[PDB]
Amino acid sequence: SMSYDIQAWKKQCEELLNLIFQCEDSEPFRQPVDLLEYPDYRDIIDTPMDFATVRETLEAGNYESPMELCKDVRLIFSNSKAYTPSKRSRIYSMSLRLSAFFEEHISSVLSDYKSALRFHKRN
Ligand SMILES: CC(C)Cc1nc(C#N)c(N)o1
Repeated sequence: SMSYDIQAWKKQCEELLNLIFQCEDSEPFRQPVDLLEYPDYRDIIDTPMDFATVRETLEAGNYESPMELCKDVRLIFSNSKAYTPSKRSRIYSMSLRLSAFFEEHISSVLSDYKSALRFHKRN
């Protein structure tokens, strides 16, 4: 049961998203971009993504693994680099800080999940 629990990642990701929502650096990324108030957003960005959407996808049970959740979170940050590419921008700096924060904390979630998969496959 608890060692190598292949479902433990879900609550760990719920907790990491709570930390992200607390971060002042997440303010621009908490909700979808208003496509009326930024009419050129979709001219640039193919697939919008934001932390409320990630949080709801997880709650609905629509991620099969923490790697699928990580892919959507990384899309938030690649979308930000595409839409706000200037390294002079304070929004660029916020995006980089929050991405480093997410990458640090998701690392062990992924590592542990993959170790658990390997153990159950072996046995
Ligand atoms: C976060 C975007 C949806 C909109 C947006 N406002 C700014 C500013 N200021 C920027 N770099 O990008």
